[PDB]
Amino acid sequence: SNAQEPILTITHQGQTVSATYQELLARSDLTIVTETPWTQGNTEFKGISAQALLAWMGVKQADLKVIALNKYWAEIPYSDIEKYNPVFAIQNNGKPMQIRDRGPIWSIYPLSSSGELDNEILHSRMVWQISSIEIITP
Ligand SMILES: Nc1nc2ncc([C@H](O)[C@H](O)CO)nc2c(=O)[nH]1
Repeated sequence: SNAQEPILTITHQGQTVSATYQELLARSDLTIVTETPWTQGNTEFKGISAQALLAWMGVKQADLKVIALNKYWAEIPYSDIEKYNPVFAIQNNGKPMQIRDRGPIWSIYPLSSSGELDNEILHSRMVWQISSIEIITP
């Protein structure tokens, strides 16, 4: 693959848009440094924040339905977007993520800085190998 191949589809109001790594990196507004239940120590995760992705799509309040390559899925509620602003990470310590290393996109919450490292609800919303995001409006 390469930085210009599509890796994500976003659906909003019955319309689908595709995005490449190159595109997502150009819109990457947030780095989260955090521990996770599946990694050692602190990791730096850079990508497009949930708030930034909604702004791009022309929405302020919405939930996100996130689906992974392996079919796992989880909905990120607006309340989490407001309170935690999780990042759709495309880099792990500054480099792209191979599918075999939870890539190409992984939703990451600021567990360390929010004191939520043991919060299983937030863990369940940290979806690796993301392939699609659907914006769910009220
Ligand atoms: N793609 C993908 N992402 C995941 N993210 C988090 C967790 C955690 O185990 C959750 O706590 C499970 O609900 N599981 C998964 C998973 O299986 N698949």
